[PDB]
Amino acid sequence: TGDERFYAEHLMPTLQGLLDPESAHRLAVRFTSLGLLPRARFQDSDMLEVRVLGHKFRNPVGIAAGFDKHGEAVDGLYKMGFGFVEIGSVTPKPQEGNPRPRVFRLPEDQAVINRYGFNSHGLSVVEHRLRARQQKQAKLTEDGLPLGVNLGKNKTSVDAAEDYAEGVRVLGPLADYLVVNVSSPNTAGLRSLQGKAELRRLLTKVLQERDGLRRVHRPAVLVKIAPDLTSQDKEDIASVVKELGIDGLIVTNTTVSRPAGLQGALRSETGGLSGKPLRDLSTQTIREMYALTQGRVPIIGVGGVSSGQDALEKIRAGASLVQLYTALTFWGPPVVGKVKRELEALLKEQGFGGVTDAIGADH
Ligand SMILES: N#Cc1c(Oc2ccc(F)c(NC(=O)Cc3cccc(C(F)(F)F)c3)c2)ccc2nc(NC(=O)C3CC3)sc12
Ligand SMILES: Cc1cc2nc3c(=O)[nH]c(=O)nc-3n(C[C@H](O)[C@H](O)[C@H](O)COP(=O)(O)O)c2cc1C
Ligand SMILES: O=C(O)c1cc(=O)[nH]c(=O)[nH]1
Repeated sequence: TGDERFYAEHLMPTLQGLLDPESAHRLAVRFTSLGLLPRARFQDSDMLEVRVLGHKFRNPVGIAAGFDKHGEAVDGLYKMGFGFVEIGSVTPKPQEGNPRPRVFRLPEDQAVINRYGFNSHGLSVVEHRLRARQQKQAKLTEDGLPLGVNLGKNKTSVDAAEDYAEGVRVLGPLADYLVVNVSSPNTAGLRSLQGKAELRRLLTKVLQERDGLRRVHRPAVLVKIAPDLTSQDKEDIASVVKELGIDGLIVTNTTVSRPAGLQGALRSETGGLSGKPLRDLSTQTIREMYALTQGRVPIIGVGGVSSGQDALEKIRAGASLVQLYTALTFWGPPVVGKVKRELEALLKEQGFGGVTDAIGADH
């Protein structure tokens, strides 16, 4: 907590204090690619290991899509101590994304509103960049560090499906799992791909392009869903997942809600709210979706995580894996070691074989 406290109290406040929220994120990425980051002196205890989507996850804590959108800072993230990395979302053709401002700090509610709108260097590039490190990722994967690739759609793309397929084509080989981003609040009518008829059509075309690749190339296909769903929405996504045999789910993306009693002086700003106020929704949606999948669909639980307890709660409500992002903004890179550390604790304390032995215990 010594190094953790110092980042939380000083190094980060003075940074996020110094720069606008975006420039801060841009620097964090670049510093991570350059390797200007501290060495996490935490060897993962055999406990935290998890197997799912047919892979070995040394630890269940991973980075969420949106930090390394273009896949520049892959190694840095692993050294940070993440058990698995998820880059993206990536778009077929490269695009500016919405204009700045587009990242806002809510210091007071330990949260963040973002409306990036899928800024991406495009598949054509990110390919070259993953192809370049093709071989080290291989070793990293079979050593227990898998790489996920989050797929998106261009602003002015009429059929998202043709967009994604093109994603599964280009980056599916170099991926150990693909996320179908269907949950971004910051792109035109994207959330309408969570609809039964439009979701089934989408994932059928994605899997058609997927099940059209060399077996060794074949990545796990997952779907990222928003925390803001009707009682109906959830059920239909559950159905269409199982119905199609989708390898797993991510739960959740950012919320367009603004939970009553946000102190953030920027809470009115348009976009997806990450961090603390999302924690509850995310877990309630990870739970509800487990019951609906009958626990038979691997859920990666993301949203609000910044502690060992935070993570556990997701794991216990169906989370086969966990992810965090917004935390970093406030806790710095040391938050990764911190969650893992405080997890081992609240596992042993409640008497659990490892992590697998707590996956959906709340059920
Ligand atoms: N993680 C993180 C993170 C962050 O910290 C980083 C990130 C990568 C690094 F490599 C280091 N390295 C060091 O600290 C070590 C060091 C090296 C050289 C000099 C010094 C010193 F200056 F101390 F001398 C110290 C620190 C900073 C801003 C930031 N913004 C975020 N997200 C958002 O803004 C919103 C989008 C959500 S995450 C984030
Ligand atoms: C600035 C920012 C950019 C993001 N970009 C993406 C993205 O491109 N694709 C995606 O699937 N999720 C994106 N997310 C959502 C995160 O991956 C995650 O689902 C969400 O932030 C909740 O996790 P957290 O509260 O631990 O950050 C982004 C979040 C933030 C704050
Ligand atoms: O690109 C964005 O703005 C974005 C994408 C996504 O999936 N989630 C999010 O919160 N923002």
